[PDB]
Amino acid sequence: ITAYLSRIQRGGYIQPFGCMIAVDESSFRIIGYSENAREMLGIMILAMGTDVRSLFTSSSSILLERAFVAREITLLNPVWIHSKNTGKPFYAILHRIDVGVVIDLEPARTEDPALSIAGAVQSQKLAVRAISQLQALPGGDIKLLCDTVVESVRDLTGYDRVMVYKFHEDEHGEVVAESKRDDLEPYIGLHYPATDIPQASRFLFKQNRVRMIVDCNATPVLVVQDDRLTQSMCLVGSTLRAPHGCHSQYMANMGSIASLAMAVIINGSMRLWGLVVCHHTSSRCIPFPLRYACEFLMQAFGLQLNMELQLALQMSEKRVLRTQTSIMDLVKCDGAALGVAPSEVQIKDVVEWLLGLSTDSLYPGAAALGDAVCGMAVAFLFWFRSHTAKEIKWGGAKHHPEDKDDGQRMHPRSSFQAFLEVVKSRSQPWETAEMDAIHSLQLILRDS
Amino acid sequence: SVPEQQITAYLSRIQRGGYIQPFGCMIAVDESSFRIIGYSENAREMLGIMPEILAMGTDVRSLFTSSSSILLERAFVAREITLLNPVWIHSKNTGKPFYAILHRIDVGVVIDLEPARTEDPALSIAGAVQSQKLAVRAISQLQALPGGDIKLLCDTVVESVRDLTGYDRVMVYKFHEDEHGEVVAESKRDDLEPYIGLHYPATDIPQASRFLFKQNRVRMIVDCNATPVLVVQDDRLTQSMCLVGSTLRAPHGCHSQYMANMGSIASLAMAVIINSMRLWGLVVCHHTSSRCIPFPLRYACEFLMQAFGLQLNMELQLALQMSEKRVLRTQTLLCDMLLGAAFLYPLXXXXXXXXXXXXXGLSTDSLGDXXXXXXDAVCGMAVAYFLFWFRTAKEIKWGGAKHHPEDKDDGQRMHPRSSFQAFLEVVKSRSQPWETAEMDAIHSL
Ligand SMILES: *[C@H](C)[C@H]1/C(=C/c2[nH]c(/C=C3N=C(/C=C4\NC(=O)C(C=C)=C4C)C(C)=C\3CCC(=O)O)c(CCC(=O)O)c2C)NC(=O)[C@@H]1C
Ligand SMILES: *[C@H](C)[C@H]1/C(=C/c2[nH]c(/C=C3N=C(/C=C4\NC(=O)C(C=C)=C4C)C(C)=C\3CCC(=O)O)c(CCC(=O)O)c2C)NC(=O)[C@@H]1C
Repeated sequence: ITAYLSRIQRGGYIQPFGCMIAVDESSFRIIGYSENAREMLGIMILAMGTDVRSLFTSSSSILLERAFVAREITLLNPVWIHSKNTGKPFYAILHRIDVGVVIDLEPARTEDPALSIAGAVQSQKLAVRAISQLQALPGGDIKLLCDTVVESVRDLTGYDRVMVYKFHEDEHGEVVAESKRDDLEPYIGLHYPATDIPQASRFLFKQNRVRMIVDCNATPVLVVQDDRLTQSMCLVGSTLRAPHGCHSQYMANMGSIASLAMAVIINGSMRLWGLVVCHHTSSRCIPFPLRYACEFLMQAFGLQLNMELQLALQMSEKRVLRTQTSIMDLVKCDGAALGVAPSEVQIKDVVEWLLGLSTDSLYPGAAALGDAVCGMAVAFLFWFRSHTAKEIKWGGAKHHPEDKDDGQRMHPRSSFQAFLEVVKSRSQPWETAEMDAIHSLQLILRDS
Repeated sequence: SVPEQQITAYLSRIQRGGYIQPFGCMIAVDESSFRIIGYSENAREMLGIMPEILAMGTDVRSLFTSSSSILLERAFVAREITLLNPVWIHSKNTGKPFYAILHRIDVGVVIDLEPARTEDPALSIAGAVQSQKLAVRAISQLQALPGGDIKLLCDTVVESVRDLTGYDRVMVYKFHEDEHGEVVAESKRDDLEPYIGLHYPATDIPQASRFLFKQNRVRMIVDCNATPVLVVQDDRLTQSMCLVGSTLRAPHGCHSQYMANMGSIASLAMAVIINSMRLWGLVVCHHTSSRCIPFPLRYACEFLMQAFGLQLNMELQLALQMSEKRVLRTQTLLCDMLLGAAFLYPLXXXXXXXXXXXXXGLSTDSLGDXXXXXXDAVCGMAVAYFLFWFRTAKEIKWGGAKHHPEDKDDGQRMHPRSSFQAFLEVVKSRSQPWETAEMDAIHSL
C-alpha cells in the first residue's frame, strides 16, 4: 500500500563504512552478515551458523552474552568490542528485529580508550549545555529557536551546512532556517515538492529519529542472510542502512556527500513537524555518542517547539475571541465592508452581482480593479482579503498536489537550482472556523 | 514561591549540618592547591587507607590514580563543574571505582565519593551515554502523550520513575496555594497502601527545604535509620562547611524520624519547577527497604524532571487559556442572547434587606464571618453592584494532622509527628473559593 516502504525497511544493502552481523537470539548463531564483514574484521571462519562469540574476544563474548539476555539491549549500546584477528576496536550497536539480534559494528577512530571515553563525555556534556542554552530563549520566537538550534547543532556536529526543514500543510517542505558555511550558497527560503521525502521515510522517521549517511558515492554492501529466513531482514533500526538509490543520487546531485537527518516531533499521537538535515561538502562520520546526544537535543527541541506552537495557537484563538468583544483587528482579512477595500463603486457592483459564500480567487469583471481584492466572504457584511505571495522560490521542481509516490520510480531530478514561480492570483485560503465565526456573528447581527 | 531573605527556619543547620550519609565518602579540598581541608569519618575505611596517607592538609590527587587525578584537575578548572558530574575515579591502592560528584562552595570544593559497581572497561563508552539514554526513553514516554490532560502526565511520569529506579512507591506531591501539599498521583507497590488523595500540613516541608530544592533538584536518602557520619574539618575554618549541594548530606533529624514514622526508610525527592522560578511540587519516592541508586539514574531523572516541568507548565497555560476561552465565549453568548444565582428571578426579602445593610464587587466565603443567612444552603456569595450569586462543602482527607494558617516553621523544633493515620475533615463556613478569573469575569459583566 505504501510506496518505497518494503524497499527501505527490508532493503538488503548497508553502508560500507561499517559492517553488520545478524545473530540468532537463542543459539548465538550467525543468521546474517554483510560481505564487508570478513574484510573489516580482518578474518580474511565466518559462515551461516558460526558462533559470534568466536569472532570477538572472550570478554566481549561474555559481555554480548549478557547483552542478548538483557530485558533491554539498547541500554548496553555501544559495546566496545575487540576483534580476534585484527585487534582493532569496534562500537557495537545492538538491537532486536523479528528474526534475532542485529549487531552494527562501526569502526572506532580513536584506539586508546581514555581519549574515546573523554570524547564521549565531552559530547554528552555539550548536548546538555546546548539544551540548557536552548531553554533560556524567550517564548513566542520560533525563528530564534530554529536559528539557535541550527547554530548549536552545527557547532556540535561540525557539518558545513545545517538546516531546519519544515513540512507545510500540503506536505511540501521549506528550509525555514539554516546555518550554512559562509562560502556555500543559501538553501534557505527554498521550497521542495512533497515527493522529495516519501510518506514512508516520514513514518520511519517518526519511528527512527536519527539517520546518518557517511557517503552517497560510496558503493553499498549487500548483506547476505541465511536461506532459512522467510523474508529479507528488517534493517530499519540498523544505523548502517544504505540509503535508497533515488535518495543516493538525490544527495549526489544536491552536492551533499554526507547527510544527517533528525526528526522534529510534536503532537496533534505524534506528528512529524519537520526535520533538521545536515549536509557536508565531503564525507564524514560522527561517532555514536555524538549522534545520541544530538537525538536528545532534538528531543528537547521537539518538546519546546511543541509547547510554543500549542501556546501560540490557543493564545491566538483567545485573542480573536477577546477582540470580538477594535473591529479591524478581528480576523486576518485586510478588508472589511474601511480597511484594504475600494470605494462604494466596486461595492455597488459586487452587491449587484451577489443577488453562505466564500472564495479565495475572485466574477472576472471587478476582480481586475485591484490586486488586493481577491478573496471574498459573503453571508449584510462583505469581507475582502488580500492575495497571497505571488512568488514562490522552488528548488528545481514544483509540488503538484495530484502527484503521488510510486515504488517503481528510482531516479530523482537533475538539478535543485532555485527557480521562482508565480502562483495563480489567489487569496489566503479561508479557514473553516472563520466561516463558522461568520455564521455565529451573522446570527448575532440578525438578533440585534 | 517565597522570598529568599524571609526564610530563616532550619536553613543554617540544613545547609551546614556537619553530618553526611554513610553510603559514601566525602572530601572537601581547596581549589587552588589540592590539599584536604575536610573529610568524613568513614572516608579512610571505604578507600582502604586504614592503618598517614589521608589527613588534614594532604594532596587529594595522591589518593587516586593519575588518570583520575588529571580528570579532577581538569574538572576544577572547568567552565561549570556541575556539567562534569559524575567524574569517574579509581582509588590509589584498592583500585575501587567511585563516582565523584563535585560542588564548588564558599571556600574550597566538596567532593562526594559514591561506591560504584565494578564494570568492564568495554562498557565504559556505553556507560557514558547511559544518563541521556534513560532520560531519552523516559521523556519519549512523555512525547507520545496526548496534550491537554494533566493527570495522565503525572501518572505516566510517576510510572516512568517507578520503572526507572525501582522504589516500592513513587508519587507526585503538589504544593497548594496555602503552602500545604497533596499527593496527586502515585504508583504504589500492589502490596502497600495508597497515600493518594490525602493532604499534608505545610510544616511537613519547611520553607528552607522547598527553597533549597530549586538549586538542588535531586535528593537521595538511602536510609534514615543509618547512623550519620561526622565530617572533620580544619581548625582554621570559621564555620561549618556549606554542604548545601552535597549528595551525601545527611537529613535533619526531624525528617529522618519523619521518614521512620511514615515507613519510608528510603527516600528520593525530585523538585519540579515552572515559571525567578517557581516550585510547583516534588516527585518523591519511598522504599520499604534500603535503596541506593547510582548517580547516572538520578541525573536521568533530573532531565526527566526538567522535561516534566516544562511540559506541565505548557499544560497549565493551555488549561488557563481554555477556561478563560470558555467563560469569555459564554459571556459573549449570554450578552448577545439578552439583547444558585439571584438577579434583582431565582434559578428573599430578608436577604435583600441584609444586603442593603451590609453594602452600607464583593466576595464572601462565609456569611457568618450578614449572620442572618447562616440561620448552610447559602454558604458563600459574590455581590455585583445589583446582581447576586449564591454558592458549598467539600471534604478533605488529611494524613495525620490538619494544616492551620497559624502554622509556622520552628527552627528549634526537632521532633515530627508520631502517626500519619488518614483522617477525614469536612468543611463548612468556607464556601467554594472565588477564583481570580471568576471574580474578574463577574466584575467584567
Ligand atoms: C525517487 C525517484 C524520489 C525520492 C525518493 C526518496 N527520498 C528519500 C529521503 C529524503 N529525501 C529528502 C529530500 C531533501 N533533502 C534535502 O537536503 C532537502 C532540502 C534541503 C530535501 C527536501 C530527505 C531530507 C530525505 C531523508 C534523509 C535521510 O537521511 O534519510 C527516500 C528514503 C531513503 C532512505 O533509505 O531512507 C527516498 C526513497 N526523492 C525524490 O526527490 C524523488 C522524487
Ligand atoms: C521537624 C520538627 C519538622 C520537619 C522538618 C523537615 N522536613 C524536611 C524535608 C522534607 N519533608 C518532606 C515531607 C513529606 N515527605 C513525604 O513523603 C510526604 C508525603 C507523602 C511529605 C509531606 C519532604 C518531601 C521533604 C524533602 C525530602 C528530602 O530528602 O529532603 C526537612 C529538610 C531535610 C534535609 O534535607 O535536611 C526538615 C528539617 N518536617 C516535619 O513534618 C516536622 C514538623
